[PDB]
Amino acid sequence: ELPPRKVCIVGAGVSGLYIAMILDDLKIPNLTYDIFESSSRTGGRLYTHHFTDAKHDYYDIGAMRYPDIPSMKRTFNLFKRTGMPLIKYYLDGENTPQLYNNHFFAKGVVDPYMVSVANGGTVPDDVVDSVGEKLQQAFGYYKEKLAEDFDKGFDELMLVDDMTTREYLKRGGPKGEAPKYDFFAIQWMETQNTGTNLFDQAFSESVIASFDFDNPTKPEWYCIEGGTSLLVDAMKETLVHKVQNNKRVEAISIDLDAPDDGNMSVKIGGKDYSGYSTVFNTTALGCLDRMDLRGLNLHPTQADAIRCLHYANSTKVALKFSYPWWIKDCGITCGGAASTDLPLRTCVYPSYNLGDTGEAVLLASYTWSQDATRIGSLVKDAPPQPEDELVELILQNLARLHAEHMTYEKIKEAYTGVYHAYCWANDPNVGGAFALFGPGQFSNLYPYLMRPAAGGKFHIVGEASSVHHAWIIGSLESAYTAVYQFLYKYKMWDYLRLLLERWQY
Amino acid sequence: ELPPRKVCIVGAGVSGLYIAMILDDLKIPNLTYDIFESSSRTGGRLYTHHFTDAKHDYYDIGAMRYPDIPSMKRTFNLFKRTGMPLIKYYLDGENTPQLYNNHFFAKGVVDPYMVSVANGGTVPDDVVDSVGEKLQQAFGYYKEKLAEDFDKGFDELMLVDDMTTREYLKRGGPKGEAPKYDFFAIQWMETQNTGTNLFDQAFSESVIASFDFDNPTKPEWYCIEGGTSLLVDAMKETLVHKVQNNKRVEAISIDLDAPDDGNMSVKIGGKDYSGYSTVFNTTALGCLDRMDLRGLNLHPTQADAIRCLHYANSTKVALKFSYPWWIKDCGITCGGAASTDLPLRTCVYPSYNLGDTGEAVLLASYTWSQDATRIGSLVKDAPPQPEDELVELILQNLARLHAEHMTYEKIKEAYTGVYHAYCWANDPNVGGAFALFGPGQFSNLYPYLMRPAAGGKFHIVGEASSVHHAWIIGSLESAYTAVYQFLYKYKMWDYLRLLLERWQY
Ligand SMILES: Cc1cc2nc3c(=O)[nH]c(=O)nc-3n(C[C@H](O)[C@H](O)[C@H](O)COP(=O)(O)OP(=O)(O)OC[C@H]3O[C@@H](n4cnc5c(N)ncnc54)[C@H](O)[C@@H]3O)c2cc1C
Ligand SMILES: Cc1cc2nc3c(=O)[nH]c(=O)nc-3n(C[C@H](O)[C@H](O)[C@H](O)COP(=O)(O)OP(=O)(O)OC[C@H]3O[C@@H](n4cnc5c(N)ncnc54)[C@H](O)[C@@H]3O)c2cc1C
Ligand SMILES: N[C@@H](Cc1ccc(O)cc1)C(=O)O
Ligand SMILES: N[C@@H](Cc1ccc(O)cc1)C(=O)O
Repeated sequence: ELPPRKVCIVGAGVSGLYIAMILDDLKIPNLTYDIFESSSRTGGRLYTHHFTDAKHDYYDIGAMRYPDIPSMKRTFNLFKRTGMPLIKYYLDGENTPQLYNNHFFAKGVVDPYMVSVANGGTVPDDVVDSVGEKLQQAFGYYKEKLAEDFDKGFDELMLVDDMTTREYLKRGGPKGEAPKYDFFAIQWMETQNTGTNLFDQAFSESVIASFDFDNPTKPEWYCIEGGTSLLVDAMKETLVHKVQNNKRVEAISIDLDAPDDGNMSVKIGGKDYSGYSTVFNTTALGCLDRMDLRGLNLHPTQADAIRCLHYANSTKVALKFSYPWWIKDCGITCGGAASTDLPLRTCVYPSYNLGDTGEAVLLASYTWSQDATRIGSLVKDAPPQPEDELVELILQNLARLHAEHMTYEKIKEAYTGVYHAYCWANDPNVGGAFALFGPGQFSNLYPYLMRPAAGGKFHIVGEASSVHHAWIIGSLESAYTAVYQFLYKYKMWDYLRLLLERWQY
Repeated sequence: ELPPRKVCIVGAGVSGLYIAMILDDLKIPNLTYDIFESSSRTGGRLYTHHFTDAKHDYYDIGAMRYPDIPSMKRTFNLFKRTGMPLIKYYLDGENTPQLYNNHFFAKGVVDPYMVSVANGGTVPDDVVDSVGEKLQQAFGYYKEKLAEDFDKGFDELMLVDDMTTREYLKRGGPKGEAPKYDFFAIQWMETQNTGTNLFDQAFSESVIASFDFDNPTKPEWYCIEGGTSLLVDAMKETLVHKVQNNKRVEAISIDLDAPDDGNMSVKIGGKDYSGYSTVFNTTALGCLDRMDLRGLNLHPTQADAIRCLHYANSTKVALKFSYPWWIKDCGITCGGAASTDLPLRTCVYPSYNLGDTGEAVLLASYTWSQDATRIGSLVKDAPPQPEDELVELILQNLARLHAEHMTYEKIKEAYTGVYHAYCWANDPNVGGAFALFGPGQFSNLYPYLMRPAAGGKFHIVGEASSVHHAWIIGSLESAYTAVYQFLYKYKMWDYLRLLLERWQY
């Protein structure tokens, strides 16, 4: 018979909720847990904002779209287990405008944006129209290996992880045997592929990004009708021990001089919570770094990983309109996204309100990196109440982006005066949007992040603690692996076998 | 004989005020200007926060310290022109603690922080105690050329501008003939030299940084007693045309069909302001990118520079204490700064309150880059009203850093309950702290940033538009050069000769 044991789950985002879900399913005798969440809200970076309780009157601030690819099977299994209402998500849609250098994209035209050397810009003529082809040449080998087997493909990709994307493109790969691109070529590739400055982060992250968004299998995409927070609701409801909100862990410790299994503790608001046999930390790493972890005696390079692994910013801005003018006036009738070099960068047309003719939400701006920091600087806790600079910027950018069909006056007139925006680097409980590692970090720092700690009783868990950054799948894989390690540590072979039987696939 | 002319100055930080100062001094017949400032406040990144009107009861949120080196002579000339009360600033002081991996630095100790491979960390033994020497070897040749002649030195440095600092250290310079360092060596150098992740930005910025902070001349440093905002006050006072605050420019244009000198205009709150013969934009580039600039017909690569040139974040946190416990109890009696891998990263002991025995301000945290974003996530426009996570974090970090003489209890007891913090990336009027360029940007994008525009009538001015990022000197040089180009364009030879006579040196 198993002795009584308690574990501690720090954070109630999807990782922490998944750990609890797995433990609840295994039903290990005399095992209990505490889940502590710093926010008044549960769900973390699963976060649907509802303007009203009307059917489609929402947008997803965090996770919103899911590609049905093999590496994400665990995510779709969670969806199935919790009865999520899935509907099609249109990554690409009809008639979505693309605007660069104040020109609209045109199929079959040489340099439609007029940015090549031939037209007075500095993008090389042989690059301006062929970003797709040239990035497929840069990323494709690795994408194919990842599709064959993600783990093996990842291990192969790590052999060039010392390079940034820019460095890879500049030098022609590891041996100089690939094409070499000049600064302006690489700049245009970045502009057409990702957020501002992100080619100066890891080549491996750009490859994995391309694998997820431009997967060789050309997958179907899905979203959750009613918002991703429906998943948080579902996971919360099954909990044998409910989330304790407004509980911010500020320290984690192990008492190595104590003989007991339950010799770990955490500190919350100056008070000790003790008796834990294992602690699963599931917070973003910036939050973890703020804790006093001296009581864990972490390897110094593991500590370095917590402080230094790079996070990217992300900002979303959603506006309500009295009618879906992008559908009715612009012929944008089935989702997709408009891309531009204007400040809003990306305008996402919702896939969940396609048949509505009344009030409708538009995800008017979705940005990463420096673009997100810049939009984020206009996003305030208490929005300007009386002129709102962000609203005016978004309306002006939307007018330019949809100029083939709309005017600023008509868009402003359709705008209801209700909007919401969110900058993830401004969230105290995350401090960024997600991990997006710098050069060398996956191959050098990440293995120390994942190093056993406190004699195998402390786990650093979450999307950053995975090879699938910025996806639910990374959070879930990280959680599963940590539960495996926990069961193994305490030699619970019956329940480890059960874990593999029920939860591996 | 000179026709009436009007110019527009966008922004009233130190660049904008300096343009006006020069124009006011040259007294060109029939020339006037408008200065439009978006904020209700004048001064921009010159910004002293006064807790009360008591003598030393302030800290500088922006610029605060000035090295007396030749390349910054124009800054000290501005100080002299305006009667600034300068006092000594102690960059290095006595008894300032350094805390890494929970160990305190001590001179002569081998691997005091226990991070060497020999002691179970991953920092190579031949690097751990010799970061200074190794970075001087990497930067030194260029620092010396910059000392001989900054312009010539810069031009030589541009020949390796394609590399990040990490890339330079990794590959052994451009030919592999310098020492090559592994990931963990470079990581430790970054940790000991700058903010988290900044070695993944331009090598040239790391060099120029080292040149300014560790100049070969071993300079005296100064600060302005009473706060840097005294300079803003003095510059405002002399203005022939006063700053117009709460005037945010949202568009800039030239009418090329009009034959007049004054064929430029700007838009503010939807209203046109016309008749300008030249427009000087002095805002941070993020603010400029948000404007509608179509009316200027900017070269596409100049537009790219505005969007893409990289900015770094910076955050400051200042606490008031009932007595200067760092002076009285820790023997830190003459300024300097404490450095640590704890979240606060750098604690700066003020140089302006050394003889005070009552209330005193401490610049408890000064951070850059990801460190600043993480502290910044706790800095709110409306500070939490009665528990503040940021305050508690700073108090706990201060206790650890000063554990040789203080306890948390004593520091908390000394804390008055009054503090202020500021994260520059969260300021709508800047959107970052300052330019800190990525690899290749100085050598490729920057020349297009500085390209003549609107037929020589539009100027992009400010610290980013200079080779001295993050210093007043960059702003002043940028302003001076733009005024030169303005006088040249309109062939005002008498006044151009006067500019050279009075303002070159
Ligand atoms: C803008 C954005 C868009 C995204 N898009 C998608 C998408 O389309 N599809 C997809 O699959 N994924 C997407 N992702 C990723 C997905 O949202 C995340 O990977 C996942 O939600 C992360 O879950 P987590 O449990 O690892 O971390 P979190 O969600 O961060 O959960 C950690 C929890 O810990 C809490 N916490 C923090 N500090 C403390 C403390 N001291 N004590 C106690 N608790 C604390 C936090 O409040 C939080 O609730 C997106 C993410 C973002 C930010
Ligand atoms: C944290 C920090 C520490 C620093 N430390 C030092 C130091 O120790 N020593 C040193 O010499 N230098 C230092 N610097 C640098 C120095 O502060 C700056 O380089 C200088 O103040 C920038 O002046 P500027 O005129 O170029 O830009 P800004 O100060 O940004 O002025 C531009 C003005 O334009 C306004 N504006 C923005 N948008 C609009 C619009 N649409 N319409 C109208 N107006 C607009 C802004 O509000 C602002 O007032 C520091 C800077 C920071 C942020
Ligand atoms: N997965 C998130 C964002 C993201 C994806 C991949 C990344 O590498 C980084 C961020 C989305 O759906 O937009
Ligand atoms: N000059 C600012 C900060 C700074 C200095 C140099 C840089 O390259 C960047 C930022 C200071 O005194 O702290």
